Amino acid sequence: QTMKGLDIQKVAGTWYSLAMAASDISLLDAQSAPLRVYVEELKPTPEGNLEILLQKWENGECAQKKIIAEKTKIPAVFKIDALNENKVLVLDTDYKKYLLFCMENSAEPEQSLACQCLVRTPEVDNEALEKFDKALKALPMHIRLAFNPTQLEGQCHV
Amino acid sequence: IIVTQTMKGLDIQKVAGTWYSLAMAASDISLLDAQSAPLRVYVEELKPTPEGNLEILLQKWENGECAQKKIIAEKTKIPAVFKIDALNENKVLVLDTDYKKYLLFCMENSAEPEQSLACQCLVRTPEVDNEALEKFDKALKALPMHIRLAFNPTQLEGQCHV
Repeated sequence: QTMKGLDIQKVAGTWYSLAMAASDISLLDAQSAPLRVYVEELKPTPEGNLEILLQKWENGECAQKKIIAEKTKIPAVFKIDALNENKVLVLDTDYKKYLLFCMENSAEPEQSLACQCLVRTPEVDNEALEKFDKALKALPMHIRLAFNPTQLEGQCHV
Repeated sequence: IIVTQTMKGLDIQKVAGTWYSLAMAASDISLLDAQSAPLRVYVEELKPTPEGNLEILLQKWENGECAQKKIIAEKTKIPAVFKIDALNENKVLVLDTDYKKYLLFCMENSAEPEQSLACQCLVRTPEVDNEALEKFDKALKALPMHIRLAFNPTQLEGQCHV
Protein backbone atom coordinates (compact mmCIF):
# COMPACT_ATOMS: atom_id res chain seq x y z
CA GLN A 1 0.00 0.00 0.00
CA THR A 2 1.41 3.31 -1.22
CA MET A 3 -0.13 6.67 -2.03
CA LYS A 4 0.41 6.97 -5.76
CA GLY A 5 -0.97 10.53 -5.60
CA LEU A 6 1.49 11.83 -2.94
CA ASP A 7 2.55 15.46 -2.98
CA ILE A 8 5.35 15.55 -0.41
CA GLN A 9 5.34 19.34 -0.37
CA LYS A 10 2.01 19.42 1.50
CA VAL A 11 3.18 17.25 4.42
CA ALA A 12 5.49 19.98 5.73
CA GLY A 13 5.04 20.68 9.43
CA THR A 14 4.89 19.36 12.97
CA TRP A 15 3.49 15.87 13.46
CA TYR A 16 3.00 13.54 16.43
CA SER A 17 3.43 9.76 16.54
CA LEU A 18 -0.05 8.56 17.59
CA ALA A 19 0.45 4.83 17.07
CA MET A 20 3.27 2.47 16.14
CA ALA A 21 3.36 -1.21 15.12
CA ALA A 22 6.22 -3.53 14.23
CA SER A 23 6.90 -7.02 12.91
CA ASP A 24 9.32 -7.90 15.77
CA ILE A 25 8.51 -7.16 19.38
CA SER A 26 12.11 -6.10 20.10
CA LEU A 27 11.86 -3.29 17.55
CA LEU A 28 9.42 -1.39 19.80
CA ASP A 29 8.87 -2.76 23.28
CA ALA A 30 11.35 -0.88 25.61
CA GLN A 31 11.35 2.88 25.65
CA SER A 32 14.83 2.73 24.05
CA ALA A 33 13.96 0.07 21.43
CA PRO A 34 15.61 0.81 18.05
CA LEU A 35 12.43 1.74 16.14
CA ARG A 36 10.68 3.45 19.05
CA VAL A 37 11.17 6.86 17.42
CA TYR A 38 8.83 9.79 17.92
CA VAL A 39 8.32 11.97 14.85
CA GLU A 40 8.33 15.68 15.52
CA GLU A 41 8.55 17.28 12.09
CA LEU A 42 8.55 16.54 8.35
CA LYS A 43 10.54 18.91 6.12
CA PRO A 44 10.21 18.34 2.35
CA THR A 45 13.04 19.77 0.25
CA PRO A 46 12.76 21.78 -2.99
CA GLU A 47 13.97 18.80 -5.01
CA GLY A 48 11.31 16.48 -3.48
CA ASN A 49 13.40 14.77 -0.81
CA LEU A 50 12.25 14.60 2.82
CA GLU A 51 13.87 15.32 6.19
CA ILE A 52 12.29 13.41 9.07
CA LEU A 53 12.97 15.01 12.43
CA LEU A 54 12.45 12.65 15.31
CA GLN A 55 13.33 11.97 18.94
CA LYS A 56 14.35 8.79 20.72
CA TRP A 57 15.01 7.81 24.32
CA GLU A 58 18.69 7.00 24.72
CA ASN A 59 20.48 6.35 28.03
CA GLY A 60 17.52 7.69 30.00
CA GLU A 61 17.17 10.97 28.09
CA CYS A 62 15.58 12.37 24.96
CA ALA A 63 17.82 12.76 21.95
CA GLN A 64 17.01 14.35 18.58
CA LYS A 65 17.79 12.59 15.30
CA LYS A 66 17.35 13.74 11.71
CA ILE A 67 16.81 11.20 8.90
CA ILE A 68 17.36 12.25 5.31
CA ALA A 69 14.90 10.45 2.93
CA GLU A 70 15.63 10.47 -0.83
CA LYS A 71 12.92 10.33 -3.52
CA THR A 72 12.90 7.35 -5.88
CA LYS A 73 11.24 6.48 -9.21
CA ILE A 74 8.31 4.87 -7.32
CA PRO A 75 5.71 7.30 -5.98
CA ALA A 76 5.54 7.48 -2.14
CA VAL A 77 8.71 5.38 -1.71
CA PHE A 78 11.80 7.07 -0.25
CA LYS A 79 15.20 5.60 0.52
CA ILE A 80 17.11 6.09 3.76
CA ASP A 81 20.20 4.90 5.57
CA ALA A 82 19.27 4.95 9.25
CA LEU A 83 18.14 2.59 12.00
CA ASN A 84 19.30 -0.39 9.84
CA GLU A 85 16.42 0.55 7.48
CA ASN A 86 16.60 1.48 3.84
CA LYS A 87 13.05 2.38 2.81
CA VAL A 88 10.24 4.67 3.92
CA LEU A 89 6.79 4.11 2.35
CA VAL A 90 3.94 6.59 2.66
CA LEU A 91 0.78 4.48 2.68
CA ASP A 92 -1.78 7.29 2.84
CA THR A 93 -2.35 10.88 3.96
CA ASP A 94 -5.17 13.41 3.83
CA TYR A 95 -2.46 16.14 4.24
CA LYS A 96 -4.60 18.13 6.70
CA LYS A 97 -4.71 15.67 9.62
CA TYR A 98 -3.03 12.27 9.33
CA LEU A 99 -0.24 10.42 7.56
CA LEU A 100 0.51 6.67 7.59
CA PHE A 101 4.04 5.43 6.88
CA CYS A 102 6.24 2.38 7.23
CA MET A 103 9.99 1.90 7.44
CA GLU A 104 11.74 -1.34 6.50
CA ASN A 105 14.86 -2.93 5.18
CA SER A 106 14.33 -4.44 1.73
CA ALA A 107 16.65 -7.32 2.53
CA GLU A 108 14.55 -8.57 5.46
CA PRO A 109 11.18 -6.83 5.93
CA GLU A 110 9.97 -9.47 8.43
CA GLN A 111 12.73 -8.39 10.80
CA SER A 112 12.55 -4.65 10.22
CA LEU A 113 9.01 -3.49 9.42
CA ALA A 114 7.70 -0.67 11.60
CA CYS A 115 4.75 1.54 10.70
CA GLN A 116 3.26 4.65 12.29
CA CYS A 117 0.15 6.76 12.29
CA LEU A 118 1.10 10.46 12.46
CA VAL A 119 -1.27 13.34 13.27
CA ARG A 120 -0.62 17.10 12.98
CA THR A 121 -2.05 17.95 16.42
CA PRO A 122 -1.60 16.19 19.82
CA GLU A 123 -5.10 14.62 19.94
CA VAL A 124 -6.34 11.02 19.46
CA ASP A 125 -7.81 10.71 15.94
CA ASN A 126 -9.92 7.56 15.73
CA GLU A 127 -10.61 7.96 11.99
CA ALA A 128 -6.83 7.94 11.44
CA LEU A 129 -6.34 4.93 13.74
CA GLU A 130 -9.03 3.02 11.87
CA LYS A 131 -7.22 3.62 8.59
CA PHE A 132 -3.93 2.57 10.27
CA ASP A 133 -5.40 -0.71 11.55
CA LYS A 134 -6.99 -1.45 8.16
CA ALA A 135 -3.65 -0.84 6.41
CA LEU A 136 -1.61 -3.19 8.58
CA LYS A 137 -4.20 -5.98 8.61
CA ALA A 138 -2.19 -7.84 5.95
CA LEU A 139 1.15 -7.03 7.61
CA PRO A 140 2.87 -9.44 10.02
CA MET A 141 2.81 -7.24 13.13
CA HIS A 142 3.59 -8.59 16.60
CA ILE A 143 3.56 -5.35 18.63
CA ARG A 144 1.22 -2.35 18.48
CA LEU A 145 1.21 0.80 20.67
CA ALA A 146 -1.27 3.70 20.67
CA PHE A 147 -0.77 6.91 22.65
CA ASN A 148 -3.04 9.33 24.52
CA PRO A 149 -2.84 13.19 24.46
CA THR A 150 -0.62 13.41 27.61
CA GLN A 151 1.83 11.06 25.92
CA LEU A 152 1.66 12.91 22.58
CA GLU A 153 2.58 16.12 24.40
CA GLY A 154 5.13 14.56 26.73
CA GLN A 155 7.12 11.97 24.72
CA CYS A 156 10.38 13.53 23.57
CA HIS A 157 8.70 16.24 21.45
CA VAL A 158 9.70 19.92 21.10
CA ILE B 1 -14.81 3.03 33.77
CA ILE B 2 -13.98 -0.25 32.05
CA VAL B 3 -16.96 -2.60 31.76
CA THR B 4 -16.08 -6.26 31.44
CA GLN B 5 -17.97 -9.39 30.39
CA THR B 6 -16.62 -12.61 31.97
CA MET B 7 -17.38 -16.16 30.96
CA LYS B 8 -20.91 -17.31 31.74
CA GLY B 9 -20.90 -20.93 32.93
CA LEU B 10 -17.15 -21.30 33.46
CA ASP B 11 -16.18 -24.63 35.06
CA ILE B 12 -12.83 -23.85 36.65
CA GLN B 13 -12.04 -27.50 37.30
CA LYS B 14 -11.53 -28.06 33.56
CA VAL B 15 -8.76 -25.42 33.16
CA ALA B 16 -6.05 -27.33 35.04
CA GLY B 17 -2.66 -27.86 33.58
CA THR B 18 0.11 -26.20 31.62
CA TRP B 19 -0.54 -23.02 29.63
CA TYR B 20 1.63 -20.64 27.57
CA SER B 21 1.17 -16.89 27.29
CA LEU B 22 0.69 -16.42 23.56
CA ALA B 23 -0.42 -12.78 23.51
CA MET B 24 -0.88 -9.88 25.92
CA ALA B 25 -2.62 -6.54 25.83
CA ALA B 26 -3.02 -3.73 28.36
CA SER B 27 -4.87 -0.47 28.89
CA ASP B 28 -1.77 1.39 29.87
CA ILE B 29 1.49 0.93 27.79
CA SER B 30 3.74 0.92 30.84
CA LEU B 31 2.05 -2.28 32.13
CA LEU B 32 3.77 -4.31 29.39
CA ASP B 33 6.30 -2.24 27.40
CA ALA B 34 9.59 -3.52 28.95
CA GLN B 35 11.02 -7.01 29.73
CA SER B 36 10.71 -5.86 33.36
CA ALA B 37 7.25 -4.23 33.07
CA PRO B 38 4.94 -5.02 36.02
CA LEU B 39 2.41 -7.14 34.11
CA ARG B 40 4.84 -8.76 31.71
CA VAL B 41 4.17 -12.15 33.33
CA TYR B 42 4.32 -15.54 31.64
CA VAL B 43 1.85 -18.12 32.83
CA GLU B 44 3.07 -21.66 33.41
CA GLU B 45 0.16 -23.53 34.99
CA LEU B 46 -3.40 -23.08 36.26
CA LYS B 47 -4.34 -25.16 39.30
CA PRO B 48 -7.95 -25.03 40.46
CA THR B 49 -8.43 -26.18 44.06
CA PRO B 50 -11.17 -28.48 45.34
CA GLU B 51 -12.87 -25.49 47.06
CA GLY B 52 -13.05 -23.66 43.70
CA ASN B 53 -10.12 -21.31 44.19
CA LEU B 54 -7.33 -20.99 41.61
CA GLU B 55 -3.56 -20.94 41.86
CA ILE B 56 -1.72 -19.32 38.98
CA LEU B 57 1.94 -20.29 38.55
CA LEU B 58 3.90 -17.80 36.52
CA GLN B 59 7.28 -16.28 35.92
CA LYS B 60 8.62 -12.83 35.20
CA TRP B 61 11.89 -10.95 34.88
CA GLU B 62 12.70 -9.20 38.14
CA ASN B 63 15.98 -7.89 39.60
CA GLY B 64 17.88 -9.21 36.56
CA GLU B 65 16.59 -12.80 36.71
CA CYS B 66 13.56 -14.90 35.70
CA ALA B 67 11.62 -15.47 38.90
CA GLN B 68 8.83 -17.90 39.73
CA LYS B 69 5.66 -16.53 41.30
CA LYS B 70 2.50 -18.12 42.68
CA ILE B 71 -0.69 -16.03 42.71
CA ILE B 72 -3.59 -17.19 44.89
CA ALA B 73 -6.99 -16.35 43.37
CA GLU B 74 -9.96 -16.59 45.73
CA LYS B 75 -13.39 -17.40 44.35
CA THR B 76 -16.27 -14.94 44.35
CA LYS B 77 -19.97 -15.54 43.75
CA ILE B 78 -19.25 -15.06 40.05
CA PRO B 79 -17.39 -18.20 38.90
CA ALA B 80 -15.38 -16.25 36.32
CA VAL B 81 -14.24 -13.49 38.78
CA PHE B 82 -11.57 -14.08 41.42
CA LYS B 83 -9.94 -11.86 44.03
CA ILE B 84 -6.14 -11.58 44.12
CA ASP B 85 -3.58 -9.39 45.89
CA ALA B 86 -0.49 -9.52 43.69
CA LEU B 87 1.19 -7.47 40.94
CA ASN B 88 -0.72 -4.40 42.28
CA GLU B 89 -3.87 -6.11 41.00
CA ASN B 90 -6.95 -7.24 42.92
CA LYS B 91 -9.00 -9.21 40.36
CA VAL B 92 -8.61 -12.04 37.84
CA LEU B 93 -11.30 -12.18 35.17
CA VAL B 94 -11.79 -15.22 32.94
CA LEU B 95 -13.32 -13.99 29.69
CA ASP B 96 -13.60 -17.22 27.71
CA THR B 97 -12.15 -20.68 27.24
CA ASP B 98 -12.86 -23.83 25.25
CA TYR B 99 -10.99 -25.77 27.97
CA LYS B 100 -9.03 -27.86 25.48
CA LYS B 101 -7.01 -25.23 23.57
CA TYR B 102 -7.20 -21.59 24.73
CA LEU B 103 -8.19 -19.43 27.68
CA LEU B 104 -8.54 -15.64 27.77
CA PHE B 105 -8.15 -13.80 31.07
CA CYS B 106 -7.42 -10.41 32.52
CA MET B 107 -6.04 -8.92 35.70
CA GLU B 108 -6.92 -5.49 37.02
CA ASN B 109 -7.19 -3.30 40.04
CA SER B 110 -10.83 -2.33 40.63
CA ALA B 111 -9.71 1.00 42.16
CA GLU B 112 -7.99 2.05 38.91
CA PRO B 113 -8.91 -0.12 35.95
CA GLU B 114 -7.51 2.22 33.26
CA GLN B 115 -4.08 2.11 34.90
CA SER B 116 -4.11 -1.64 35.57
CA LEU B 117 -5.97 -3.79 32.99
CA ALA B 118 -3.81 -6.47 31.35
CA CYS B 119 -5.30 -9.41 29.44
CA GLN B 120 -3.73 -12.53 27.94
CA CYS B 121 -4.44 -15.23 25.45
CA LEU B 122 -3.27 -18.56 26.89
CA VAL B 123 -2.84 -21.79 24.90
CA ARG B 124 -2.23 -25.31 26.15
CA THR B 125 0.52 -26.12 23.63
CA PRO B 126 3.58 -24.07 22.52
CA GLU B 127 2.34 -23.01 19.09
CA VAL B 128 0.75 -19.92 17.58
CA ASP B 129 -2.98 -20.65 17.63
CA ASN B 130 -4.54 -18.19 15.20
CA GLU B 131 -8.16 -18.89 16.12
CA ALA B 132 -7.23 -18.25 19.76
CA LEU B 133 -5.75 -14.90 18.71
CA GLU B 134 -8.90 -14.05 16.75
CA LYS B 135 -11.04 -14.78 19.82
CA PHE B 136 -8.64 -12.69 21.95
CA ASP B 137 -8.96 -9.74 19.59
CA LYS B 138 -12.70 -9.96 19.49
CA ALA B 139 -12.87 -10.20 23.35
CA LEU B 140 -10.67 -7.04 23.45
CA LYS B 141 -12.82 -5.01 21.06
CA ALA B 142 -14.60 -3.06 23.80
CA LEU B 143 -11.62 -2.79 26.13
CA PRO B 144 -9.44 0.34 25.86
CA MET B 145 -6.12 -1.34 25.12
CA HIS B 146 -3.07 0.72 24.15
CA ILE B 147 -0.44 -2.05 23.81
CA ARG B 148 -0.67 -5.55 22.27
CA LEU B 149 2.10 -8.19 21.95
CA ALA B 150 1.93 -11.60 20.24
CA PHE B 151 4.72 -14.19 20.69
CA ASN B 152 6.17 -16.78 18.33
CA PRO B 153 7.00 -20.43 19.21
CA THR B 154 10.69 -19.67 19.93
CA GLN B 155 9.51 -17.05 22.39
CA LEU B 156 6.87 -19.43 23.86
CA GLU B 157 9.66 -21.93 24.60
CA GLY B 158 12.27 -19.33 25.51
CA GLN B 159 13.73 -18.89 29.00
CA CYS B 160 11.15 -17.25 31.32
CA HIS B 161 8.20 -18.29 29.13
CA VAL B 162 8.34 -22.07 29.96
